[PDB]
Amino acid sequence: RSTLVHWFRKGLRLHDNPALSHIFTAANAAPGRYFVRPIFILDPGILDWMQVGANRWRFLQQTLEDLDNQLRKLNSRLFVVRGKPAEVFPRIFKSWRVEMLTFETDIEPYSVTRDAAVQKLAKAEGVRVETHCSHTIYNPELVIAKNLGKAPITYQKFLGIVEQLKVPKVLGVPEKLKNMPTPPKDEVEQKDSAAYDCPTMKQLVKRPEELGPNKFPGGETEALRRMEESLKDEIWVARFEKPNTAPNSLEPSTTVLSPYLKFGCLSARLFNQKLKEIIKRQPKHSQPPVSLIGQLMWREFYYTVAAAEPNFDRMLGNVYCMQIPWQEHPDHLEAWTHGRTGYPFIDAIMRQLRQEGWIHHLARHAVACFLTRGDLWISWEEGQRVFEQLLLDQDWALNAGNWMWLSASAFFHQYFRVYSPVAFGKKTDPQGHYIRKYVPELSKYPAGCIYEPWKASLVDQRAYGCVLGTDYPHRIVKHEVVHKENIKRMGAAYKVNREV
Ligand SMILES: Cc1cc2nc3c(=O)[nH]c(=O)nc-3n(C[C@H](O)[C@H](O)[C@H](O)COP(=O)(O)OP(=O)(O)OC[C@H]3O[C@@H](n4cnc5c(N)ncnc54)[C@H](O)[C@@H]3O)c2cc1C
Repeated sequence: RSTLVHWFRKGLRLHDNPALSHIFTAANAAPGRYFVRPIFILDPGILDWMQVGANRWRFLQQTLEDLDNQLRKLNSRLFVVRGKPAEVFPRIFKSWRVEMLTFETDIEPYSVTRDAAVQKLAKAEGVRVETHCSHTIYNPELVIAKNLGKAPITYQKFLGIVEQLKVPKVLGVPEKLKNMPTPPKDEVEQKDSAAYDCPTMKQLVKRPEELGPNKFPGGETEALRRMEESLKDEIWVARFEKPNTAPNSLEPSTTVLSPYLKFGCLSARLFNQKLKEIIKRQPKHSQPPVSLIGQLMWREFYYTVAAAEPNFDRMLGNVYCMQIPWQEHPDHLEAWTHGRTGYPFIDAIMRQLRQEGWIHHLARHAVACFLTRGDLWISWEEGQRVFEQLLLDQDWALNAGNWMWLSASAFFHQYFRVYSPVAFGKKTDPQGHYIRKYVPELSKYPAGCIYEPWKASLVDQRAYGCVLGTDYPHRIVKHEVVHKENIKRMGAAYKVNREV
């Protein structure tokens, strides 16, 4: 008896999962010949390549538990294998007599490298590998082909390409496994009946004092519930315009499906299909780029440009990226990283990010503009790394692509438009309720100076119980001065890049 293996990496779902569906149908169309091992590998190698903060570890822990729970409802289970894929797969290919291995493809360079190796090993041991592109709606390889070998570098050109592509068929959940025995323990399972059980919170979260509020629980079950809740107001869905959603409402103004889409707890193909059904029903609706479908297409757009560029997450060697002489300023980077810049709006966003792991798109604009071209003139690569640590929805392509946009390094070139860290929040939160929540030491400042506490006299600062320089920091830079200087620096950088 030989085993069929589905390998979860992203695609942490049962629904719309061709790679997992195929394994299950095969076992049921040939009962008694096959064992089924759906596995997730806790790969120590990823940690040399990315930073993972406490909140995202908890999201993953919750996700694996949910996935295990869901697979048990199909008379299977999740097997979580600790170890490096390069060492894990030779062992299990033999110990399990693996006939077929399936998985969902991914475009990240670490994935491409790791997957090539596993495919060279699988080819040697005569294991059939079947892969499916279901993390994105469109296959970036096909978008690039249709555009004659280059990724489209504007959203509009990208949309014109993908309109002519076939939308994939969205699958349901696999059928339960008919009359399948629990596979026989292997070398590892026999010395430890739990060697493959889902990690506990304690095993994955080494810094539990860094966990914030548990607001967006991991897993497909929660993803589908949140999707269904977001889709209940069909008018809100149909008429959604991303630029008009508030970054500093106390409740999120957008769907917060991004963590679920990042891990593939939610199929983007399913979400796209559900959105299209509502749009069909609601004749007055928005269009890309600002519509909700438009948002999924931004994800597709960045996945496509990123697929063509292994250096997408760095300035050097990145075909898209303007070479800009960013400066090193460790103290300013640290103040930004910890929300101690002395601009309350910026600090509120960075504290929400650290505590909760999600901030709105335009809140990400504000802080990324401040770090890079707007104020501190620090490389977007530094911002990317902090976001990588703190965001539940950390996504190699999306983080890099939007950082390049916000820093005017690629895709966006109107660097003379600079967010103000004082004025920008006021449009949608003139009372500063968001600042009061995340910078509570300012909570007694009136609306007239809560965005600009340095405009309060010392007497009033003492009265409000928050003296600048003691209880809340002084501004680390004066926006009105530095952002004018940075516009000149950017223009110089654009000139140099144009001459090369
Ligand atoms: C500096 C910076 C870094 C970012 N890093 C990430 C990241 O690491 N991971 C991430 O998922 N998004 C990232 N984004 C994009 C965007 O801000 C988030 O996708 C969005 O805030 C998710 O919130 P939401 O799910 O409520 O989005 P909604 O507005 O409800 O959109 C639905 C989905 O569309 C996609 N989407 C929406 N906006 C964008 C966008 N601008 N680019 C790409 N896809 C988009 C996401 O999958 C999102 O879940 C970043 C943006 C900026 C400016």
